Amino acid sequence: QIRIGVMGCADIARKVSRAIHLAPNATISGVASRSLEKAKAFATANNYPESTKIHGSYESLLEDPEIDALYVPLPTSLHVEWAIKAAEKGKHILLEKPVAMNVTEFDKIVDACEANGVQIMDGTMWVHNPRTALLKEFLSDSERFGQLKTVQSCFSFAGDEDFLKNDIRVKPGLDGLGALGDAGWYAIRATLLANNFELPKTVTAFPGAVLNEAGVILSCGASLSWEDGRTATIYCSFLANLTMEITAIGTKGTLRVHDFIIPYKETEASFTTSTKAWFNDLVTAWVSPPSEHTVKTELPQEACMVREFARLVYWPSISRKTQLVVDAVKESVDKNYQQISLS
Amino acid sequence: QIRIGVMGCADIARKVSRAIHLAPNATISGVASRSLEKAKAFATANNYPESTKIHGSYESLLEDPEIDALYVPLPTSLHVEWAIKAAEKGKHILLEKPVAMNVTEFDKIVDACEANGVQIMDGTMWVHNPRTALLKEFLSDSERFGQLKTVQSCFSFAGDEDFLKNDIRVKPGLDGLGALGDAGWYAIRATLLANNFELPKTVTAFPGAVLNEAGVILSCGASLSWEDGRTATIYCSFLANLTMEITAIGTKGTLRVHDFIIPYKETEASFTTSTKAWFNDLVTAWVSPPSEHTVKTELPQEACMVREFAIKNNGAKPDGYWPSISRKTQLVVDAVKESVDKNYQQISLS
Repeated sequence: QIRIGVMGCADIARKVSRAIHLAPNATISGVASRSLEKAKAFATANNYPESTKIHGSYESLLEDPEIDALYVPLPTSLHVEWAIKAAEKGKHILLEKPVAMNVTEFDKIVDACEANGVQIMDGTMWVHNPRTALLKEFLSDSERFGQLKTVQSCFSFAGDEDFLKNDIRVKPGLDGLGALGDAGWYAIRATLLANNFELPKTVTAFPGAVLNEAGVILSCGASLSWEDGRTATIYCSFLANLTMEITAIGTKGTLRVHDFIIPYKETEASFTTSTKAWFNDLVTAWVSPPSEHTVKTELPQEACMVREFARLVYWPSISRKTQLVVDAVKESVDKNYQQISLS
Repeated sequence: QIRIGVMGCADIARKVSRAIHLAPNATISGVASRSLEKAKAFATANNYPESTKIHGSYESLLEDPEIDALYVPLPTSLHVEWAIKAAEKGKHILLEKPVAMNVTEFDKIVDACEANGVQIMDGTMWVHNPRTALLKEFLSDSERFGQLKTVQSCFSFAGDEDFLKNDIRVKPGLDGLGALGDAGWYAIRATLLANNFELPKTVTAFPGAVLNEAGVILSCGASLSWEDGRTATIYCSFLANLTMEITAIGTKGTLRVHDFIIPYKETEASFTTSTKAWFNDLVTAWVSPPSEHTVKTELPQEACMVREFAIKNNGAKPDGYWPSISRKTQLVVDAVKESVDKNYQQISLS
């Protein structure tokens, strides 16, 4: 129903087209590129239907009156410009993250979407997976889980040579936020979902960050304490083996997710669970060890995501919440690991 | 054959007592206490052998010529005084962690032990567990793991109101290091262990440390750096649901164990491994999810510990790895608090 236009021939557009496709309330209507030559080839391999119009410019697609909404798979650097130009043309945006090089730029995109009354949603997929429902709640049980104390979050894949050298996520002019923007983002996001999505008191980075010659981050972490007994940590890197964990330590429960970003199988999703856990009298063993739940996801998360993009006309809000923490962490790295209080 | 005495009828002494005679190269030969009545009750309660000489005093047990070594589950603060005296009476030492209120006091204890040739060791039993040999085995292979980067570790649990108010761990005297010495201790060991026993360059406690009204730590954390990529984190809390684990990750490997301090079952031990993991072309699934391993451990780790601790027959000197794997861990434990009460300074371990 909602005519979707893919602005940018990004490799990750191969997965989202599926989302769009599988979303019973959405269809892939338009798609552009710097050269319709590439858009034609992308549309071919990607099994794009025939009615799908092929454009050889971004301006073309933005002025395409038949565009109800857009998915923007462009490098972090083309958001502040192409996002404002998308809304001004009355088109709703599904913006890939990191949303922008800073909250300042994001707000400009938010306001612009507001002035034009359009719906904007970042590209963080996992928060739409069903598992994220029965767990966002698992942490809302003041008994089975209790009062949140701290929450850890990690993520780091292993950028081979070609990646560390050519991928756009190491280029200061393209996806200049590096590991932070591409990976830290997720950790930061979970660190918010565990806390009901409330900005933390302050934010402090750990020393020992790794930036390439151009100064792009390759690895770094940080603690974000709500100063009221709550703290947390994230961790991202382009130099370590694939790992995706969420550690949440509550007063009465403990939650753990070995995946969370892209599950093992798009069909099912699982997470840990533990409450009133203790040892027997002689501390010779655990009396009741943590259990692992599970939920069926008949529709992939990117699918469930796009099937939710239909917001006729929070999302732009929680995006700014993580984008913000994103900057705090980045500001801290260079502002001599200072604590970045968030108002 | 190795006669061991127990100074201080602490509750943790019950578990170690079972470890002592599951030996079979060690036995219970003696037990002491500030009170003979409390020691008389302890010996019989825990089914000690008639042969065990029940001691109604510390000094009395040390001056006992028929006691080869001692297990000292004494409060932290009593260590530097009573451990030393023990070394001075020719008594080897199995000292409970955290070994002391600081490394200076611990150096003395160690130099006292050297001076008498006896062996000293701490109560960190999880390293004697067979699994740990395979954990280090994995972290050692540079092909299925590679160079180390992170190995975060934490330990917490929910202490009842009775604990939070009367346990020796909340007091600033006996075990005055709080959750750091009781819990942070391990997490630090697990990191040092992952980092081939190499201390970090510097230490920087995290913000939001919760100290009581007496300045004793109830929960806290921090990060460590080596100026490579090797960065880790430890977390400890006396007021947060039970949770323990090690999460190490390298260029090619990832290690995971969620019961590294107290195995679910003493019978076996499991650890998960992941080598060069990735996604299918379209990233709709992992090409291969982590691997769960399981090791047989017919002999529980604490007993494996006492078994190793248990020179006097061949003329060998004391093993320096232990007092050294004890000074390193006890050297950093006092690096954290050194930052939690020093304006969050990046303690320079130089």
